[PDB]
Amino acid sequence: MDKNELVQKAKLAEQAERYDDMAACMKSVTEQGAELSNEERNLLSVAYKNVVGARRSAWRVVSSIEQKTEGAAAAQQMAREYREKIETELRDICNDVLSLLEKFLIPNASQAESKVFYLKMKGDYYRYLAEVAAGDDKKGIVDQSQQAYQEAFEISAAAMQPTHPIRLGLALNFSVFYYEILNSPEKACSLAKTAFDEAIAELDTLSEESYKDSTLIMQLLRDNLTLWTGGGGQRRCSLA
Amino acid sequence: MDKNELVQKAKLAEQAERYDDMAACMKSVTEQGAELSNEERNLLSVAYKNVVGARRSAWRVVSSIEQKTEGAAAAQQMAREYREKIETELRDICNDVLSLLEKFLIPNASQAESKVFYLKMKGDYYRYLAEVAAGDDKKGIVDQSQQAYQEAFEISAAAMQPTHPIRLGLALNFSVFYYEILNSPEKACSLAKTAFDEAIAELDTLSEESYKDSTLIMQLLRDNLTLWTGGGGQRRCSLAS
Repeated sequence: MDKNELVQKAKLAEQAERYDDMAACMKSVTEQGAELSNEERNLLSVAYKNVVGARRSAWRVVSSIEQKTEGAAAAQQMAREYREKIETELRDICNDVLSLLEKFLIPNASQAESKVFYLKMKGDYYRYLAEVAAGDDKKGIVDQSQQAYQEAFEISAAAMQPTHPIRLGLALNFSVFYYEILNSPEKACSLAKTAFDEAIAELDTLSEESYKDSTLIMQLLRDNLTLWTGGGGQRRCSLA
Repeated sequence: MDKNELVQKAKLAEQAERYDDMAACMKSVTEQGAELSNEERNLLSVAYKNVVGARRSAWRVVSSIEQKTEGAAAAQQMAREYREKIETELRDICNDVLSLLEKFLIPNASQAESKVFYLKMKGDYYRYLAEVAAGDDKKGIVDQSQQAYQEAFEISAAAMQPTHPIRLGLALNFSVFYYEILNSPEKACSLAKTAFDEAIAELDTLSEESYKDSTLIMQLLRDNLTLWTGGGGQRRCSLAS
């Protein structure tokens, strides 16, 4: 009922790996209308990442079974209808988060850091709707994702150092969006490479608080770059 | 809706890792009242293992937090009430399985193999109720677990070879019951060691079909035995240590 009780209940849930409970608690906290702390916004984000993630995983498994069925009309319709059921759940979860973002989180965000966090998150949840959208719907959904990420990118680039984990994490997810939603390998690689290179150039700007997150996201950016540029498998390096 | 459809739905759910769906489908199959195939009984078992397992995990985490807060009345009540909520879910899942076992699976089992499987499973689900039972009902719950395992043990010892994976898996779980529920490490070790040694003495009774299952369960029995009798040695063994 009280904000701190709901937060303590959310952290309990998180320990128990009961992400529905964790999400329901943090949704209630968000709905009380006060600006979330860093800790609370992280709890919300982790909870819904897990809730939506379970459906995304399931969706890819069942979608793949649907396709790798030629010849069984009955088997294929069953896979199809289960995919559609999972898709409905996925859409409902995304719409819950996107509505929290629109009504509470984005309007109340008093700092550039938190505005970027939430705009990134809006980009993410429209990207998840984009992963399962067809047809005319899809282009509208894709455009919402891109505009959210783009606004995040611009605020971030003006307010935040290149090693800031939120700026780096935005670059990672926006690059993935270019690669797999807009089907642009070269734009995805330019975005990820630029973010990696700018951060490498200023590792003294790291603090103790965020260096682990920043360097971890940097590694993920470079991994994607390797995957997308067909790199790797060269002869091992000794010092050249 | 048809049995084969429900089974195909269960396998889909399994692939999606949607164990509630998988369990719902296999519960419906069980309720049609015909004897389950080996495949169907495995699907049922895997589904409910996952459904109950999520609560078991959660229950141990939250129960531990409840104890490791001897100070904080507010924190205590919240952990306690959350433990209780998880416990209620756990009990309802156990009661669902135990009812299917009592009403359909045990009575219809026409082979010793399947009778042992289900009596073991009844042993297991009463054991999971025993893990969370406090006070006056606990002794009754513990005794139901033990009688189920014991009847399984006797049928198994009469009808199945010592290398049969179901006989081995029963010995594994019944030894755990002795160790953890009856706090009887000596009996738990004796049961596990006997089952291991009896299988070693009749390795010709392995079939090509399930030797991989048998030898893996043998390894698990000996791992428990090592854990319970105070860990691995220092000092690597060469031949004739």
